[PDB]
Amino acid sequence: EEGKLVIWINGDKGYNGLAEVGKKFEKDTGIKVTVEHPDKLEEKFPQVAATGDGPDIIFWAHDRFGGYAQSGLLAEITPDKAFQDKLYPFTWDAVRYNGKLIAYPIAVEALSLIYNKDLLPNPPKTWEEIPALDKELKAKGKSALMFNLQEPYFTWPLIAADGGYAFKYENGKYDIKDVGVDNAGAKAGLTFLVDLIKNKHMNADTDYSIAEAAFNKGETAMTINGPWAWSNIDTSKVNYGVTVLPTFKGQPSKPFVGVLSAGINAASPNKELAKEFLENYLLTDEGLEAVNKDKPLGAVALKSYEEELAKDPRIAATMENAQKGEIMPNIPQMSAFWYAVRTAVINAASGRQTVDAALAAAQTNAAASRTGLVYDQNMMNHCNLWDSHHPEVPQRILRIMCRLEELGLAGRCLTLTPRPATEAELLTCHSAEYVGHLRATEKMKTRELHRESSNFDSIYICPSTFACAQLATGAACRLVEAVLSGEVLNGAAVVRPPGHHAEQDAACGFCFFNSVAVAARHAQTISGHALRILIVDWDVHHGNGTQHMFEDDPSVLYVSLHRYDHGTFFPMGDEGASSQIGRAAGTGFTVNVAWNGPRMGDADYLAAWHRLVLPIAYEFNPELVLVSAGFDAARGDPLGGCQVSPEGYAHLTHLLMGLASGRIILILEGGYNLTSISESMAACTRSLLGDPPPLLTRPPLSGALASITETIQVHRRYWRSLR
Ligand SMILES: OC[C@H]1O[C@H](O[C@H]2[C@H](O)[C@@H](O)[C@@H](O)O[C@@H]2CO)[C@H](O)[C@@H](O)[C@@H]1O
Ligand SMILES: CC(/C=C/C(=O)NO)=C\[C@@H](C)C(=O)c1ccc(N(C)C)cc1
Ligand SMILES: [K+]
Ligand SMILES: [K+]
Ligand SMILES: [Zn+2]
Repeated sequence: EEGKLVIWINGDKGYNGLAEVGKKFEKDTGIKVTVEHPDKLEEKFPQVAATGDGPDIIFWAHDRFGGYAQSGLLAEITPDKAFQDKLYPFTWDAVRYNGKLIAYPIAVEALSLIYNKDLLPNPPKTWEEIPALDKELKAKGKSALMFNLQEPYFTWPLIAADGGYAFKYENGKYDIKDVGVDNAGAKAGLTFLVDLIKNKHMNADTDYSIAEAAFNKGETAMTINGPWAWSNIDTSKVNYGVTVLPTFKGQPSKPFVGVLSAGINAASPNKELAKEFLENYLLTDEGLEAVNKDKPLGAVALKSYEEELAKDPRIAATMENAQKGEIMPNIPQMSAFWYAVRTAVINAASGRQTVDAALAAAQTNAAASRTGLVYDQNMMNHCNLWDSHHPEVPQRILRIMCRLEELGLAGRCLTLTPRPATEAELLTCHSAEYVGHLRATEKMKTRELHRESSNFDSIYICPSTFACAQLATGAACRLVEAVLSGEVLNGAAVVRPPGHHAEQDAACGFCFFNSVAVAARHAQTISGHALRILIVDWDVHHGNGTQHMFEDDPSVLYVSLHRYDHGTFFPMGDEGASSQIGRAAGTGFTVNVAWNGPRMGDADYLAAWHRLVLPIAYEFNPELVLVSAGFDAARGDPLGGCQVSPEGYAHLTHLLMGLASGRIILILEGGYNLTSISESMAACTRSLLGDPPPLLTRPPLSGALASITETIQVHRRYWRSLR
């Protein structure tokens, strides 16, 4: 930490060549330089940098660096004017933010039309030729064009062709409120891309690895990639040329030009050493050549070595595309921009969403991603007719919303309008028999309802009970549709009655329709395949209904922490035991952390999060996160006997946001202390809105730690993150 020097750089670059520079630096001064390449490190770095941890030196394109600087995660760079002249002036401007410098420039990288020179000696200079050109090749069992579709960076040069742009630039300023994502040029651009996939030319499944292996095996005429790719293309038995990007509507393609940059972490005590390595060991003709021999950097920022590299007709072709395109903005809103376009492209190019709809949703979130709120006051109609002392009261959801408005959190959200669940939605998790039974209760009276209520375990029914349960589930499904279509990033569904106890053909524990489960299955239908879903049930009671509903499903990872009391705590079974790991092909996808005894608190739940939940969750890698967010495990709750603070819930929430690219949906379950649940829900909503987690306090209970490790033992043979 003070005697070392660790550096991060993306896996597509030449990290091995950088290690060699770290070896010729370790030998010179004695300091060991370790270079690792984490996945999704542009997301990983701002996580650790905030909480003091992280690498000494960060490597990435300049577009992300302004976000890091706005959070004060980067150290200010102070090079003398002598070294300043050593690079091109336009590269320094890319890493200049709010006056200060915040990174060392390394190389300029722009996309190019790499193409096979054998199967296709003449590269089409227009995008419009490609479908016809694919016809002539698809007969010979060969494709025409394949490139990465899972990242918006690769399809952007086509979107920007006819007039699409991110944020408008005038003078020195970027107008956050001026976005050209849903304008004609951008729409015409993506429309043409989707049509390629519409007509069986390109496949939507195509990613970086698939597309590279296709071109390298000589079964794809053209591809789109950066200088870094060239190295792998050489070893390949493929003769390749690099030229200008094809035109769209007679317009030159405009790729988003990026600059490979190196920043110093603010928490690094090794700053001076950081300055020494980057300036006098990396940014030299010798150092830059070491990396470039591994993977081509492109057009480097260093004047001396650039003159040598500029003889390359490929680098010249890289400069041609870069000049026709535009240099990426460094403003801290780029992260929200790239996520919007990523969602829009994936959605539209699949068939789920349309060009008009997808771009319209992205247009609204280029500046910042929104958080959705969904709630209906009519859900208060469901009430107990013979017992006013029952804890599941209509005041539960009102007190929450009323508190969200007091703190002004509700206004900072994008309030979604709910709707009843369609018959199809409910039939995915509940039988038509049980649904009909429950709808029949609508026209019963208090006497008939009493006998009807005694048919189930811990249930009260009133004439409104069907409309409310139908609304709670339908509301959560609306939230699903919102997140999965780029309307929001994450959201909260303040609803009642609860649902995680509801079985397929039976009501139980104040539940009728399992809203979380229906939402899970619903999410998989609108995507059209078995989407990977994570369900975290941090309610103080075990969600027996949810577990049984996905007991054999390996596409839905269900995690639950709850009072067990040796099978005595409600719902009273052994179904919530730690040894219950699901069955069949879903074995290992049912995780039960079972508490023995009361007073489980913050330190207890945080222990489980770091030792079990997060490792398993990350290995599972969900594409959507649903939370049975009951707050009866909270402090001051009359039923749960636990002491989790609102500050604690905020941390648990904020920690789960690193999953599924931040796609989370908190759906309310239990919680019966009006002040405790409204406070906890507010603290959670704060975390969802990007607000920083508060400070905390109180060692882990021993019996809790016993409980935790007890269930990792049973799961250690099904999860490598537990080994
Ligand atoms: O796809 C969005 C992505 O675009 C850019 O990332 C590039 C990067 O610049 C290249 O060096 C290489 O790693 O390909 C990446 C895309 O796969 C932006 O730099 C990045 O912020 C953004 O997420
Ligand atoms: C069903 C349940 C938990 C539900 C939940 O929160 N699921 O998530 C708790 C039951 C066992 C309970 O303890 C109880 C206590 C008092 C009471 N009245 C004073 C009316 C009614 C019920
Ligand atoms: K639970
Ligand atoms: K499961
Ligand atoms: Zn509960």
